Amino acid sequence: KKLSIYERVALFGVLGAALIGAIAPKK
Repeated sequence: KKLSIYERVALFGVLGAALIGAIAPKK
C-alpha cells in the first residue's frame, strides 16, 4: 500500500499513474 521511500514511490507511480487518467479523471 505505502511504505515511505522504498515502495510508496513505486506503488503510486506504477499503480497510481494508470489510475489518474483512465479511471477517475477529475480534471
